[PDB]
Amino acid sequence: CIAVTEGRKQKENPQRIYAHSYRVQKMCFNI
Amino acid sequence: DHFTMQPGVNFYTVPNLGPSSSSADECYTNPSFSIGSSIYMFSQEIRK
Amino acid sequence: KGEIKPKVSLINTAVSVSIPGQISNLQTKFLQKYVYLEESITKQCTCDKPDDDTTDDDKVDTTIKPVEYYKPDGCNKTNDHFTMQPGVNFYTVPNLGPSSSSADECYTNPSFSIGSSIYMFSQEIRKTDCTTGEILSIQIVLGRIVDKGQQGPQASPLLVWSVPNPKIINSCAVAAGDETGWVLCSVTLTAASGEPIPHMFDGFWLYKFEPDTEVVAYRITGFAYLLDKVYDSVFIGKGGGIQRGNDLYFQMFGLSRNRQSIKALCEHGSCLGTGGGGYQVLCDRAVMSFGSEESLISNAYLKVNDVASGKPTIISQTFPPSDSYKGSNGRIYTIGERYGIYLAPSSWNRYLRFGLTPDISVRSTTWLKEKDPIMKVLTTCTNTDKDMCPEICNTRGYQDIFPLSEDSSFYTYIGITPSNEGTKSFVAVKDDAGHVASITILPNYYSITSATISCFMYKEEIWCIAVTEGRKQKENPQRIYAHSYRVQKMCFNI
Amino acid sequence: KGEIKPKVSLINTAVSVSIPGQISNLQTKFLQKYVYLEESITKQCTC
Ligand SMILES: *[C@@H]1O[C@H](CO)[C@@H](O)[C@H](O)[C@H]1NC(C)=O
Ligand code: NA
Ligand code: NA
Ligand code: NA
Repeated sequence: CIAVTEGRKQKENPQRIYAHSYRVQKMCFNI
Repeated sequence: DHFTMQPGVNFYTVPNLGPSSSSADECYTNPSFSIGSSIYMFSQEIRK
Repeated sequence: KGEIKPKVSLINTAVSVSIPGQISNLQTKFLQKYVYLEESITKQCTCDKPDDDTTDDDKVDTTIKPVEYYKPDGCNKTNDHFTMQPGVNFYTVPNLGPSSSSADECYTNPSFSIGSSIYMFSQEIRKTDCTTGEILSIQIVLGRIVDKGQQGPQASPLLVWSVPNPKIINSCAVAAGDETGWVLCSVTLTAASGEPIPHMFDGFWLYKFEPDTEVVAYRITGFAYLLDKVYDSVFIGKGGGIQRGNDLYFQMFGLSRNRQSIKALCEHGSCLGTGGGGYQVLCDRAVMSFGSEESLISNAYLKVNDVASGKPTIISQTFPPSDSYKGSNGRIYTIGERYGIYLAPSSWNRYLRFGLTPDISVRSTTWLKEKDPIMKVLTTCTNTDKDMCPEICNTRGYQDIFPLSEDSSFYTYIGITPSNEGTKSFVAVKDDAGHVASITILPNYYSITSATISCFMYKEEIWCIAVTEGRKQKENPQRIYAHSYRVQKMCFNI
Repeated sequence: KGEIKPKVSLINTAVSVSIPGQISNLQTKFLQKYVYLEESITKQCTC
């Protein structure tokens, strides 16, 4: 999955747009 | 059995999705992002 | 302007950075699989990344990372000596910055800095003579260190820029942080005719460079800076500077006016000769400029505050004459959680001047007791190396060191020795016990006059790149060259 | 002639020289490793 966000890296920086990627994993727990 | 899906541990970066600028009086706002079969569309507004 | 240029920049970035990284990753995986196959073959036949998490996830390129000092683990239990020694080879690092074949032009005063994954480079082009020649241009390069198919690391320039109004600039330097480069330049007072008044002070200029963006210029003058002493002229140390947090740190030197008593630092070993207190008088006069006690040449820490806000300000701290010799070019280093300063030799002491401070303060700086790098070129001084006799002389040269340990007990440097024709140069590593491991370098080249070293982590080892200035042949004009070497650890047992 | 031309020259150098050398070095290393693998197979799984 890819996520697009707004934000500022530093407190006094102007707003910008960033993008990051992550993986969703199947799991099978046993209780 | 409990079938579950969980988020992965790393949050990688995707550099250069769209062009940016170093000006300090411009704000990039209101992105619109969509992914198709093989292509992606991205939209942004610059406001002063 | 709208279509061709951004796409050309994208093509340059993709062919110079991305594809080499992809191929290097493929090769690394191939070798790993081969090793695994060999191990399985030997074993069977008869007769996921939490450490990389929050570490390399935010990095665009993972070729290099900041240095991580070697540890004596394993070496310790048997009586043993743990030592670091230089690699045998000194590979070229071609096209670090653009060059020219003009014979009237000299490339001088290089400034080199390495960030997290980017590098910043600066050079001056002066007509005719290197020292007192008109500044034709000042060129800045921002790039990345990448792994091509060659043995050593390589450099890929990403942005080349020319400083506006080069004539009115006294001197300046560069610093590198993650995805960011900074250039601090000092200007002089120009008035009346357009020709600048040499060796004056009129403020600073600060330039910020980021990848695939436009350079940002800030003017620091008037009430935006507060130096602790009245400086007639201000120069920025060619070594460079560093960024910590929202603040930058540089070294400066220049003419400063004072009215107090002067007792210049006088450390030397059994000079004898005349003596009788005349050495103290010579030491006091050396730091003076043109004899008058009013004006001295002073060294100073320089601090730039709130760079992210958009209104940077500058403060400074001046070294007293009792704790220093005459001002010269310097460099600021971050070692571990503490910082260091290297001061080049100008005047009679020609030993190495390195100091360690935890908070970048004048009153909390302690100097190393090591003499290993001794400048023997570009000096008019006549005192012997064994004992440094106070004398009035000028030395113009730059050879810095890179600490390889938290307390700077290990370090690497480059030594240059004058000869009948040109100079002879070697690269050396200095350990705790007092031993030097040396390898001669650049045999073909005629002469080398300076060297600056910066080290990093590359392929699970410490690699260093040295930027020197010199002449390949006797009649060629002076140019600047970059080469790479590795530092390898050893556990010798006696 | 201030920006575009040097970048074009750099791209030409990158595509004509560096990348072919990297790919050739990869192939050379791969062939050497295959030779070593065959030698070790013959030496060890001979039985
Ligand atoms: C300790 O050093 C001595 C010589 O100084 C050497 O002969 C001896 O082998 C060393 N100890 C070991 C077990 O390495
Ligand atoms: Na394999
Ligand atoms: Na193989
Ligand atoms: Na193979």
